[PDB]
Amino acid sequence: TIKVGINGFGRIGRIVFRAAQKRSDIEIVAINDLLDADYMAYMLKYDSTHGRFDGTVEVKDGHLIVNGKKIRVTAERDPANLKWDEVGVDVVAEATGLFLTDETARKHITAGAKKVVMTGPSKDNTPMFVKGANFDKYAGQDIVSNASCTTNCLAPLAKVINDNFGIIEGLMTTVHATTATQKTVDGPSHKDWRGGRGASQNIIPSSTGAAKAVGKVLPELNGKLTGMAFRVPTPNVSVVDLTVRLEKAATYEQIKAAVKAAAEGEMKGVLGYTEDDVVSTDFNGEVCTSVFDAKAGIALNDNFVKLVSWYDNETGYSNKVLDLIAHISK
Amino acid sequence: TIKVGINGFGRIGRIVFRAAQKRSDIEIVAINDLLDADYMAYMLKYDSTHGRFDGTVEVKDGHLIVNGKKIRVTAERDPANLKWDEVGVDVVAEATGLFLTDETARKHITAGAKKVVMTGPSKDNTPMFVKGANFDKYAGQDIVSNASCTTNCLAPLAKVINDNFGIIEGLMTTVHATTATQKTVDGPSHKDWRGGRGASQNIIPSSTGAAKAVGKVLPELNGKLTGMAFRVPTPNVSVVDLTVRLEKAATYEQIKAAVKAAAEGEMKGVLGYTEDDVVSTDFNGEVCTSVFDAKAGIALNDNFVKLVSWYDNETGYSNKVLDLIAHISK
Amino acid sequence: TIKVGINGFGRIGRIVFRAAQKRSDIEIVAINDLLDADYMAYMLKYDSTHGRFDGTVEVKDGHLIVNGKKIRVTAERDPANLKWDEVGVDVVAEATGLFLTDETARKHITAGAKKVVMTGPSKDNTPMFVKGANFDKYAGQDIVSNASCTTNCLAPLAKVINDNFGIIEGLMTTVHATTATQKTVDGPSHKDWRGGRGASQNIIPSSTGAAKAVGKVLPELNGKLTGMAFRVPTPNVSVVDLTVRLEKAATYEQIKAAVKAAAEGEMKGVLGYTEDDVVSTDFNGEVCTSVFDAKAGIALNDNFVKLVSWYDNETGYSNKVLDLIAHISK
Amino acid sequence: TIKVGINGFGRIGRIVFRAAQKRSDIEIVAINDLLDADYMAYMLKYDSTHGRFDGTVEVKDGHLIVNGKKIRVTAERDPANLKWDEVGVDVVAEATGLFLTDETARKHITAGAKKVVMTGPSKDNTPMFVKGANFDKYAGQDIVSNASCTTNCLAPLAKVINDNFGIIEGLMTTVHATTATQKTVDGPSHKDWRGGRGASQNIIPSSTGAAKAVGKVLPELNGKLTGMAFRVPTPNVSVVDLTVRLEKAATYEQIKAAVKAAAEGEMKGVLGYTEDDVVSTDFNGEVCTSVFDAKAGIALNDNFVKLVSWYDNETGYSNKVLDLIAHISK
Ligand SMILES: NC(=O)c1ccc[n+]([C@@H]2O[C@H](COP(=O)([O-])OP(=O)(O)OC[C@H]3O[C@@H](n4cnc5c(N)ncnc54)[C@H](O)[C@@H]3O)[C@@H](O)[C@H]2O)c1
Ligand SMILES: NC(=O)c1ccc[n+]([C@@H]2O[C@H](COP(=O)([O-])OP(=O)(O)OC[C@H]3O[C@@H](n4cnc5c(N)ncnc54)[C@H](O)[C@@H]3O)[C@@H](O)[C@H]2O)c1
Ligand SMILES: NC(=O)c1ccc[n+]([C@@H]2O[C@H](COP(=O)([O-])OP(=O)(O)OC[C@H]3O[C@@H](n4cnc5c(N)ncnc54)[C@H](O)[C@@H]3O)[C@@H](O)[C@H]2O)c1
Ligand SMILES: NC(=O)c1ccc[n+]([C@@H]2O[C@H](COP(=O)([O-])OP(=O)(O)OC[C@H]3O[C@@H](n4cnc5c(N)ncnc54)[C@H](O)[C@@H]3O)[C@@H](O)[C@H]2O)c1
Repeated sequence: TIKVGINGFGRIGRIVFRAAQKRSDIEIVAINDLLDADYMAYMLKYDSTHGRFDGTVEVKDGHLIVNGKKIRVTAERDPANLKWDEVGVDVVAEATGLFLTDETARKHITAGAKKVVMTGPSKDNTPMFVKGANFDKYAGQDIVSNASCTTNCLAPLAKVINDNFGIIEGLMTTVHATTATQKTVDGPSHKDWRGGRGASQNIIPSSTGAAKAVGKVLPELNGKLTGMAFRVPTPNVSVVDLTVRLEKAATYEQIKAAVKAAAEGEMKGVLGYTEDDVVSTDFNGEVCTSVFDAKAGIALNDNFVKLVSWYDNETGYSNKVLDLIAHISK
Repeated sequence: TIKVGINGFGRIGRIVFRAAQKRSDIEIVAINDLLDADYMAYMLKYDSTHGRFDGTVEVKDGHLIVNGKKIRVTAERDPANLKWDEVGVDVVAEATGLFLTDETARKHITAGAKKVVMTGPSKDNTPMFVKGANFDKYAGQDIVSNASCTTNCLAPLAKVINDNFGIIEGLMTTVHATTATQKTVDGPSHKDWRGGRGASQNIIPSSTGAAKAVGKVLPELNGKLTGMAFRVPTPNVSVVDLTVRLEKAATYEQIKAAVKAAAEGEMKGVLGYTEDDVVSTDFNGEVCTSVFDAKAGIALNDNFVKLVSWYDNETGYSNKVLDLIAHISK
Repeated sequence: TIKVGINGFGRIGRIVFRAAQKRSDIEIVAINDLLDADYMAYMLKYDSTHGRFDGTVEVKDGHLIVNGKKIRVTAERDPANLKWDEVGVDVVAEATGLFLTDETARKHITAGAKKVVMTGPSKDNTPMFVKGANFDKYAGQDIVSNASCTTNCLAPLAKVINDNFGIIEGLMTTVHATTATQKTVDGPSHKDWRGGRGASQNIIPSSTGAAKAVGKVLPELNGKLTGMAFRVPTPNVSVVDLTVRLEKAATYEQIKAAVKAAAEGEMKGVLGYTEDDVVSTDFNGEVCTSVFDAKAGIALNDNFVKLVSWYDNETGYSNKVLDLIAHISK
Repeated sequence: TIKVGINGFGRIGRIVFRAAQKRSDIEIVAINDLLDADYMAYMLKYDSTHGRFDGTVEVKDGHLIVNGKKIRVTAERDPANLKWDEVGVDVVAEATGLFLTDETARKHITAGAKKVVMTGPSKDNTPMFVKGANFDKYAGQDIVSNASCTTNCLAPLAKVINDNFGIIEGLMTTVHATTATQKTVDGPSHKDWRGGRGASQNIIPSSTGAAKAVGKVLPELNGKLTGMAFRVPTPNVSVVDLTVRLEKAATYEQIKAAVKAAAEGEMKGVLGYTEDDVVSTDFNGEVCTSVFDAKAGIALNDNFVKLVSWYDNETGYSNKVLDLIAHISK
């Protein structure tokens, strides 16, 4: 049993919590956000996207009792005041989206935690890991990042394609679901003007470093990929549209065979494969971080192809956050 | 020319600004928010709901030049530091949604303004006015409130019905468009748990004092009305569903005749009337604050009827804010 | 087990099929629609609203094999040519929405079925039964109707209120989710002009006979209720807003006490009760046909109140279709 | 003036009608569809996407009177029985989407019309013309096609890029608004299974021949482009995402310079250029068929870039249908 403490009970914090209930090796013993225990119990119980929590949630004496287990609840705005050691926290899932550098996240280690896993791309040199891409390179570091949802989708796919055919260069577009940082109606978003426009009314272009980041987890692809994003009016589930130029010519059939083989072997549980007429909602709740859509992709010729891969930006990522926690715990 | 200064360039501040361009008696000479002049120019220029601004917008030396006219731009968080007198501001349209009491709004008068019009229901005893209901009671007060969008819809209708048939009692439901206070995905809303749930995914019940407030503008209806609201996934335009018990029996035809007559006489420009098969988008940009939908209403009997009335929560209200400004300016 | 055959594998037909899987007493043995087995398998497997089918579905020799059981598949456009004889069908869930009269629905009896349950309100005098309102009135009829989803929500609530406090008169509004009947963009809808307007962009007023239909399942309420609907931009789950005038004075606390009592007693499984800050998505998958929202309702006085009740228009109703099938087969 | 007759008063037929009102050279004198004059008047008057018709529309003796001009109204399901002779129709805007071949469309010539413009891509070899790409190639043909909305967006852009830097190969994706073809809720769509899934709930992968179709209006690009689409939850306005490999090295600044030059010169009115932080709604009502988004695009290197261009799939295209009508009538 690895004892985890969650900082930031948001979309990711809550989905990591629900995913943890199905794992015997990991156990959440404390949660911090800036909310009351009864309000947190409410956000755990009901979810517009994923449905009602299956289990019991009761608030007793300012703490949560979920399925019998007692969970310490705090509302400390500063991580240094979390006292993770009081509850015996081994690893902390840093999910606020505010402490993405070694110095801010290190506060949890000062507070008594042993290791920290950021649930977003680090903003400094903190190493990023993506399952299926470079977990094996982990060298015992105490602060680590699980990268972004888009990088978790792109990397495993990019790896299989490169290994078999060699990527000369590629450009990616992610059609992404609306997130907590957007607005309901045209509002202020000083650092992202487009991002402040009404989410339900618009297709909103957005820049993203998720493609370039693949170079950090798969060094051999460094400098060969980049891309952008379009935010669209759906509440969850996104898709990667990767246009790549191949070194070795490969028919679309050969590409499908390579992906399927990896989906069934080395990357089972990370990379998925499908030939069904799927749409985004079909992946709501999906745990695989990259699901190759065989019928959506199209090849101009044997060396220039467009590949499509689905990912539940909330669920797949959250499950891999747990995987990384177990991994770094040996 | 009445010189107006806008505090809070939000949905209401921006729509009041655009409506003012079509009025010769009123002129905006200054705007305050917590944004840069170039960002404000951007929010003025493009609107997801109402389209591009028709006119020229240029940012010169930290100020706006709209259709030739220079408009002072400030970003003072505290109203007491606005120096409205420097630009000769007569009336201020208080549109931040934060200064709804005499003492907070009075800061604008300290800052050099002569009168203040709140664009929301006052939270204290500041008098509320609704065009078609009680503008004639205005007695020279310096701080005034234009009430809420729902009250502006309900009051003129309630008045005509009461005058002709006498309201014994009534309960109102407003199916309302999503607003800036809601969330894109399930998030924190400590003072309104339902209001924090994903806006595009849900029908969200909400309490509202808009019905009871009709009693403040039409004292004779005090204690006879109340209601609630359902927030739905549309970006603009709302509708009042009023269930009333009548003193004098009246056929639905008689009710239509009374409303139409008022729409064409005493309440022209405030109360509208229609017999078309309309839907919400048909009122996007509507200036009348209450548009009676003759075909949507239904009568159980001559003394118990359900009446339906549309209102563009942004445009109708903004236009009446301007009307009140002119009214109080004599 | 009762062998059931489904005619019309649409939204209701499909949800009835899923619900039946969780019942030991009912068993679906044949399905009819105008689609190939492969397409039917795909529609069962994937659902945008309810998620992926919980089980295995294969196609073998033009027939479905769901969870190992063979299910005869057909494409007869005429009920008479269905041969329910062969497959041993006892009751038919008539879900096409085309045969809502004895004349047409009786073709299933001709075709070998013993009884028929229409999944919509009968257009002739075929008796309608609503669980919680009049199942006890069933008198051996071979063709019955399960009324509509809205009536299934309103009846159980209206009975509890009437029985305890006496409903003098009431007017209802249902804020309803979008249905297959609507258009994605402004299109032709000859029968109902408002209904052809873009579903996602509008609040669309609509007529409904659901309130009057209550008078047929609860005669004591005949002529005392009527209402209308507002179709809004959500994919599933609706809510009734009932404004009633009470004979016996009752405080909101007493109304709550009565409803809660019925929910835990005589109407267990039909009428639910909640005091949480729920929103529409919290009922997606809900089995009870009427879930009373304690906190959403509001009373003007002891004899005039607004009551709010939720219902998953697809799931609750479908489970009740199965309940009626069990009932008329006792 | 050119007297035009419209066949198919759908989205395109209606928007072509509105656009024609703003043109002195074209004049609509007759409309045909399978709807009554009253219903047609209602559909013209109210539009969920484009607002209320700017003018007067009356029905008199089963015919429309728009802005004082009489417009013959008909309901012939067969083109041959249209008698365009009587009304003096020169060109027919064939917008039903049913007659996309010479064989079928020629019935209008039989019926008295001089020429025909199909508002969709021809299914046979009827030549296609795209303003900005090959209008200059028109050689007197009496039946021509205006291609599709997507091709109208892609062609002008592809020509400017190819002419200046040489396109070796390209792969495109169009993130497209919802169309009348889609379903509001999971429904039957035999031809395209993904297309029957709930439009509002999903990102739906789709095929498109628009990229290949570029090869027919710009032969030099035949076999060098192909692509796909993603249908998303918005009512109007789409965007092409073009990933191309350049023969001649060009920096993004040089690509911008070339596009801006074409927008202000040879392609004025067809191809637009912008550097603002625009989103989809900013193009609702846009006349240019391809608006280059300078800031959204991204280059990996001097020979591999992603270009982004916006288009109001209804308005731009409709204005171009009028341009082609003017062109083939010179
Ligand atoms: N939403 C996704 O699809 C997704 C996927 C992968 C990674 N992420 C990343 O994970 C992080 C969280 O994103 P989210 O979508 O879950 O956001 P969110 O806004 O839903 O969650 C943020 C939570 O942190 C809480 N919080 C804010 N300040 C806090 C503080 N000082 N101390 C403790 N708690 C605080 C908030 O109250 C909130 O509940 C971000 O880095 C985001 O980029 C998001
Ligand atoms: N949206 C509607 O339909 C509607 C209709 C009628 C009345 N109202 C009311 O009007 C008010 C504004 O609502 P809105 O929807 O326009 O909101 P909004 O959030 O769109 O506008 C608020 C604006 O005020 C600015 N602001 C915040 N703090 C400020 C400060 N201290 N100083 C200056 N500017 C500041 C914000 O940056 C923002 O641009 C509220 O009282 C609201 O209830 C809204
Ligand atoms: N969906 C709801 O919210 C709801 C709730 C309660 C009752 N109902 C009722 O259920 C019935 C169907 O509604 P729905 O929502 O399932 O609609 P739907 O359009 O999804 O289902 C209709 C199905 O019937 C099939 N069909 C059509 N003609 C057929 C024929 N001649 N023979 C066999 N199959 C045929 C169609 O292929 C389609 O799959 C209606 O009476 C409706 O009023 C719907
Ligand atoms: N809407 C877009 O985004 C778009 C863009 C470019 C091209 N188009 C094309 O325009 C054509 C129509 O598309 P739409 O979007 O206008 O669809 P739509 O369904 O809105 O319009 C079709 C219209 O044709 C009418 N109609 C059907 N049969 C008829 C008949 N036999 N005789 C007369 N009228 C008949 C229908 O009543 C309907 O009003 C198609 O070829 C489509 O590909 C559409």
